[PDB]
Amino acid sequence: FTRIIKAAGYSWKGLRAAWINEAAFRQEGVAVLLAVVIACWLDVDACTRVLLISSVMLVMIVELLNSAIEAVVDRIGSEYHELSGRAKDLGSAAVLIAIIDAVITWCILLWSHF
Amino acid sequence: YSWKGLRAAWINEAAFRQEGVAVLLAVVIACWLDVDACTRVLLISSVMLVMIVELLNSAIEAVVDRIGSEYHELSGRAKDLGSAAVLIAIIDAVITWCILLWSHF
Amino acid sequence: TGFTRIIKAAGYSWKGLRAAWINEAAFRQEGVAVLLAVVIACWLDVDACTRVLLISSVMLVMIVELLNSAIEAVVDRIGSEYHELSGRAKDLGSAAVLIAIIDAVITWCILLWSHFG
Ligand SMILES: CCCCCCCC/C=C\CCCCCCCC(=O)OC[C@H](O)CO
Ligand SMILES: CCCCCCCC/C=C\CCCCCCCC(=O)OC[C@H](O)CO
Ligand SMILES: CCCCCCCC/C=C\CCCCCCCC(=O)OC[C@H](O)CO
Ligand SMILES: CCCCCCCC/C=C\CCCCCCCC(=O)OC[C@H](O)CO
Ligand SMILES: CCCCCCCC/C=C\CCCCCCCC(=O)OC[C@H](O)CO
Ligand SMILES: CCCCCCCC/C=C\CCCCCCCC(=O)OC[C@H](O)CO
Ligand code: NA
Repeated sequence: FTRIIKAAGYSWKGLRAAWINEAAFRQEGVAVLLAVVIACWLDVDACTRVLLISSVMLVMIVELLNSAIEAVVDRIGSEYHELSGRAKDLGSAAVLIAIIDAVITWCILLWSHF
Repeated sequence: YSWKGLRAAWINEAAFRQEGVAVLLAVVIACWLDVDACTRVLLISSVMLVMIVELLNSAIEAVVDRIGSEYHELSGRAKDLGSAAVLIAIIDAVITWCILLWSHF
Repeated sequence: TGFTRIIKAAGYSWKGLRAAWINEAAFRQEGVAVLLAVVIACWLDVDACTRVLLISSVMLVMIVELLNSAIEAVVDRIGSEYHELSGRAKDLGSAAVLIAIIDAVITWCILLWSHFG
């Protein structure tokens, strides 16, 4: 059980860090709470309820990997002094597809539901 | 940041072009089928996930490259692991389509 | 396009999985929890929309942990060149893996508790 607390600390440290620093993460964190509430207050099925919640949760997972990747690029920024931003672009592409995915999910599921 | 990356993947990555095609295909096929929403959503978003992961694998490979590639076993490990992540995504999407359709028939 | 290449990429990927399993212990443990979970998903009498969600939620945990593992491998590569690491990137990666797990836990709960009365 010793490693699990070390890891969860890391995870929490990572999360607390994203929240202070990334404005978009604060927005997505907000989106998860609503997604939860809206999904729970609406009379829908579980398969719908999971997907309304899970699609949005995926946005967060991806903004979190993107933020990790951006953090690496920046460590190199300080030493190389090279501007190539190819990685940060690709990470942002990933986050966009994640968001689109959630939008589609929500449209399709709510459009069915209503 | 966002749009610049996708045009980059399409021009440079063949697999991304292949998955990007699969994404609209999946969408068309998903809408063409008479299924419920949970079904339709899962058909699309599974293929979409493959694309999302492929993009992250692509970012990572790009960072590996920005550092001089030289020779190192932590560079290759990264590209390989990232390469594996895309595979589980593809495997996942493949299973998904099976389960939904074997059922559908 | 060049389709001969698909086996080459598939090599790399397999190399990557073997890599994760040998080196990352957390990959082994979650993989155990995940493989167990997947198997249970196949034996449960649920609908297809339910079954897919049970499997894929858990599979994402694997997919996310694998990207974290790629990420950390890059941090380790920088570690050789530079001296001080913030740990900030590796932390975010650990966060991503957690949110993945929580999602799978939430999925499974919501789907089982709902579906089972
Ligand atoms: C129906 C059942 C619903 C179950 C519930 C679903 C929960 C969603 C999962 C994760 C949320 C992650 C939130 C991330 C918060 C990061 C920490 C943070 O913001 O810290 C504040 C900071 O310390 C100020 O100084
Ligand atoms: C009354 C009609 C029925 C209710 C209809 C919805 C009403 C509230 C809208 C959205 C909730 C949040 C989920 C929206 C899905 C996409 C979320 C997303 O991807 O967010 C990206 C992120 O916030 C970028 O910073
Ligand atoms: C119940 C039903 C069970 C169904 C079981 C299905 C098993 C076979 C699955 C997929 C085929 C193999 C696809 C191999 C693709 C490898 C290419 C790859 O991973 O490319 C990533 C690359 O690194 C670029 O970023
Ligand atoms: C349409 C419904 C499909 C549902 C089932 C599939 C779901 C995954 C989606 C696309 C796989 C795309 C595969 C592209 C080729 C393998 C991946 C790759 O990276 O290949 C590199 C190679 O060099 C390239 O030729
Ligand atoms: C009605 C109540 C139902 C309750 C249902 C609860 C269980 C949910 C199942 C799987 C989630 C986790 C699957 C993905 C793997 C996570 C990895 C993990 O948990 O690792 C622990 C670690 O290995 C320890 O040493
Ligand atoms: C029916 C399914 C069969 C299998 C049953 C398995 C049950 C596991 C459930 C919950 C564990 C949740 C534990 C979450 C611990 C924190 C994870 C974390 O922080 O992971 C980050 C780390 O860096 C990663 O490498
Ligand atoms: Na690649």
